[PDB]
Amino acid sequence: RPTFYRQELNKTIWEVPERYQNLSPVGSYGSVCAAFDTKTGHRVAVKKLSRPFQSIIHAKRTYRELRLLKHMKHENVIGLLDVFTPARSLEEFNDVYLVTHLMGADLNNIVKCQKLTDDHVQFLIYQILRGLKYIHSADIIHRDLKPSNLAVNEDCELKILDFGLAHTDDEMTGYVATRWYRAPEIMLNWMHYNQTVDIWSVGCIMAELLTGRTLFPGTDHIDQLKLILRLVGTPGAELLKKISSESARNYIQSLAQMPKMNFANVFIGANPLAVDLLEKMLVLDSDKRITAAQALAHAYFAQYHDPDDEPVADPYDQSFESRDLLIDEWKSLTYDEVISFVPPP
Ligand SMILES: CCCC(=O)Nc1nnn(CC)n1
Ligand SMILES: [Cl-]
Ligand SMILES: [Cl-]
Ligand SMILES: [Cl-]
Ligand SMILES: [Cl-]
Ligand SMILES: [Cl-]
Ligand SMILES: [Cl-]
Ligand SMILES: [Mg+2]
Repeated sequence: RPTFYRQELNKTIWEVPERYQNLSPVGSYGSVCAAFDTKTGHRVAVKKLSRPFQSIIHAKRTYRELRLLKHMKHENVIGLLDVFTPARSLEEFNDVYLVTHLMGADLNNIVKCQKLTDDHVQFLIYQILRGLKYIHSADIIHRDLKPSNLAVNEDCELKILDFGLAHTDDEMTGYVATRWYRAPEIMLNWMHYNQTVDIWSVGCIMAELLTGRTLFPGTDHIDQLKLILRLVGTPGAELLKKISSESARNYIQSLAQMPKMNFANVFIGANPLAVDLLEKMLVLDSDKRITAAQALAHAYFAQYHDPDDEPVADPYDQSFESRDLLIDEWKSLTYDEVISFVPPP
């Protein structure tokens, strides 16, 4: 066990191992400090979880987040550098700290402040799909892909972060970026969703890098649905059968029918191979969207695709999600995962 030291920063007590130095508050879910990790030489983000065990729902969310971060080992996905508690026993266990690489710019800063060549768009979208092939191979769904959740450095290298741990109703209301990248079947709860919702988000992101503009900036759920159906067309009877709510099906049939638009006249001047890929991502029926593994072999990525360097993930057991436990049982499972952590090479 390392030696810990205590300090009060911005009305918060931080008790951390000696290896972490020069702590400086950055953000505030949890509270975050930047620090220098003397063991590895990296600048890191240290997150102290807020009330991780106050309720059954919060205790299970803490466990879910720690299990997810411990599993992710891929160049294009955020991973876990360390996790610790100052507790010496389960009986005194109360606080959890997570340590990751400190991130700087996100894709928003690049998308709004940079002139992207088509070569930049190829490389950035390739890396998102390479990380998604890995995530999806473990039967994990990200659920919240958007420019603010994508870290990018000066060399145009990209990491996916901030997995959806199950956002609220006020958060998705009105003219807000938290909803502009969501697939229509999850935005309006049309059906049980799956990993195909992430490919819809990649299409919205790719379109925005090509044009510099948000693809579907709706002022509310219904305005956003109208923008989507104007581009991709209103649904046929085949997809209508797959929507469970009769009211939702009735609402769809209240709208005048519209054909899918010509994407070369929407994305004027774009690489014809980029136009072709967008048509294969932005498909209303989620059964028919291209998958991440299939998209990596598309000719748009010919310069970067390497089928011997696009790895899949170890199996991930999520049976805990259907389990009913008490607060102290979720807390004990979390404690076991903290003490069993083994750092990366
Ligand atoms: C913080 C540690 C995250 C991690 O393990 N990243 C990583 N990148 N590629 N691999 C295996 C090839 N593993
Ligand atoms: Cl230490
Ligand atoms: Cl990482
Ligand atoms: Cl503690
Ligand atoms: Cl965003
Ligand atoms: Cl009509
Ligand atoms: Cl597992
Ligand atoms: Mg985020």
